[PDB]
Amino acid sequence: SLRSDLINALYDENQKYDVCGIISAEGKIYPLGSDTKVLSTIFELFSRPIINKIAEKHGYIVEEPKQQNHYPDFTLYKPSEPNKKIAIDIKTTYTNKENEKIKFTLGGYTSFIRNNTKNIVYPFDQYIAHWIIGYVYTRVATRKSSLKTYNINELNEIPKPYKGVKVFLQDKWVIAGDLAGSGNTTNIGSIHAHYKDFVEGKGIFDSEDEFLDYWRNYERTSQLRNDKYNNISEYRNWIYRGRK
Amino acid sequence: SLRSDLINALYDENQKYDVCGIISAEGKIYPLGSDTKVLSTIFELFSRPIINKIAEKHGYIVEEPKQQNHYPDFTLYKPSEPNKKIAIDIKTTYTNKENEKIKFTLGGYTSFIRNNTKNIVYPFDQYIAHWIIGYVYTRVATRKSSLKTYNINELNEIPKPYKGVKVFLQDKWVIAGDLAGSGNTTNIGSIHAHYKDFVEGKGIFDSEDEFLDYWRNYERTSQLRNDKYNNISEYRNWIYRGRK
Repeated sequence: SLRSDLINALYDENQKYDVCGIISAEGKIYPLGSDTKVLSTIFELFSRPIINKIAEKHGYIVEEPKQQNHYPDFTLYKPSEPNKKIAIDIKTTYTNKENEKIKFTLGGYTSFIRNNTKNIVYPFDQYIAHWIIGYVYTRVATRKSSLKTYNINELNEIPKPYKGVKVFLQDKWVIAGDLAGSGNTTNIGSIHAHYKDFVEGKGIFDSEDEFLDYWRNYERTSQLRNDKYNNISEYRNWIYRGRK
Repeated sequence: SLRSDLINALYDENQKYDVCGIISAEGKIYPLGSDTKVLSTIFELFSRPIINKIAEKHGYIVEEPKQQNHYPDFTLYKPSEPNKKIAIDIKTTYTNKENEKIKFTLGGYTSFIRNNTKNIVYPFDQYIAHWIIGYVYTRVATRKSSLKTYNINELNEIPKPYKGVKVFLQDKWVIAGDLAGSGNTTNIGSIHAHYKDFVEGKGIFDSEDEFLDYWRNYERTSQLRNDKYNNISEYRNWIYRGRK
């Protein structure tokens, strides 16, 4: 399937996203420097080509936004069947210590989840799947500035800002959580756990349906949140009480 | 001076470096693609050290947001006068044709500019200057996600995302426009001019104060309409009408 293939695509064998730095035309190697901003972009970069090969393999068409801040990262569809579209959003995170609990941001809960055509590539209803390709890496210190160039012969002498990279493929609704993320609170926070659970799929929600519901009724205001539910628990109650 | 050494160090270093890829510990080199997404992170990488070397040169302390969604990129200050700070943000854009109008985005008008202490590294009232380092690269064909791997002996074969890079250093207010940004839309867009006009500081605001007033009183419109002002003329008019 399109899924399995793509999964094998990022796993085991040969993938090793062991980047060192930026290479110049003269051949000078610039190190990455300490910063998430850089690292996630590189991951997105490694992704593109993988995604475009498993898709084409299965006759799909990959489509990337053009407009700013529009969901999702990659769109995949067969012209003949506009309603069976697929969505893929690349997510990146990092842990301080290797093996700690990771946590992501899954995008907003007040745009295309609430309004079919809001800030998304194609109407929400045309998508059947919403996958998440997550990248996890252990930060290696922060150091500082550079200006130090290296050569091909100093490859192994180059300082990497990260360690043990992991990736996974999962359904958006499966690893999503009940709390809005920090910074925005306009955006869905993921489950908070060990990488393994992502891959295992151990979630909070019962189905993609429960996911959407919780998220559509989530009161955007603190106290108002006290009104309905503040989490999967008070969400269940509210349910039992009459959706009021 | 600071401003001078700075732009001079930008001219010499941000001309020569013609980067073509990302190199790994295996010696593999993945192309870059002309995406503003990857080129801009690259431009910031390059900028870091030169900004530091020059500040240190003049006795300034350099600070970066510990938070990611914060302004500005770099905070410069002289301990001798801790209340006069300088803000430097790095901006990047591309051009499809040499000598053609370009444009940039300059951050949002809704946080610090409006409330002095939101999303900003230090209270807005402490900065005596907000500079903008602008980078313009000359865009080239977007073939395929040719993430084909190349080796060190094939650098000259590696397709570059771009051929050309100009840079300039200017005052924020001086290159600011009266409309919002592309997709972000909640962002201040710059004037829509020619590179030279950037360098020359040929904008539309009469002064820095006219610039804050315009941006502070700007109304959020899902669609223009506005019974206030949508541009410079309208705004100028509005002032003469009592700022109703």
